[PDB]
Amino acid sequence: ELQEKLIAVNRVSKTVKGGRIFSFTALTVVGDGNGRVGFGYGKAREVPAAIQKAMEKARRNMINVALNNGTLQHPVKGVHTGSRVFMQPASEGTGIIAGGAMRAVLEVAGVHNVLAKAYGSTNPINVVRATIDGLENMNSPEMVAAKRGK
RNA sequence: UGAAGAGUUUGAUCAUGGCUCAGAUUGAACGCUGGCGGCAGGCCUAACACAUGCAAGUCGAACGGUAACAGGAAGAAGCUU
Repeated sequence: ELQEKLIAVNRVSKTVKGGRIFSFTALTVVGDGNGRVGFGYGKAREVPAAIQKAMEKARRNMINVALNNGTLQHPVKGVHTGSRVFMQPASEGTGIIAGGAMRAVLEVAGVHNVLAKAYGSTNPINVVRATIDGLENMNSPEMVAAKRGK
């Protein structure tokens, strides 16, 4: 019962010698509703073939996000070249008021109380890369309680 | 419970990024309308000018007496006895 979505695309088609060339790309996210989120890229000679190749890569493992219960307990750094980025939990009761530019990557797991819109860049790639590569850097309750105990 | 951007300069992209944002809401105002109360507003643009009505009068119980009327009494009469 995994959930499977696009986010972004290119027009990617230029002049040459010689006439014009074109391509078909995709940036997609997948997840599993108990807490697991992931992401994958692709390309083809054709539209859905690129989406296919992209989602097939997105189906890889999916990071179990530290949720307790409907949303998550630390601002884990999504570190990139300035995105910064962080998200902010809301008090488990009001919705996913996140940036529609990157909301996908948390609605594929049904994370119901997290907000923050597109902080330092007007580009959905900038934040969607920044997040998954910094979500792997999360800590469990039992890990923050070893870090401040044993 | 505090936080969904996005049509262009491209011939395709990531940063620099004036602005329209999907209406903030005034001692705010206007056009073409006429089911409706209510709270509250009374000429910002020439502190320029003008009909007309008037913007503290009560009072004598406060020094010398006193005005039309409501009352009385004389003197004069009207015939109203």
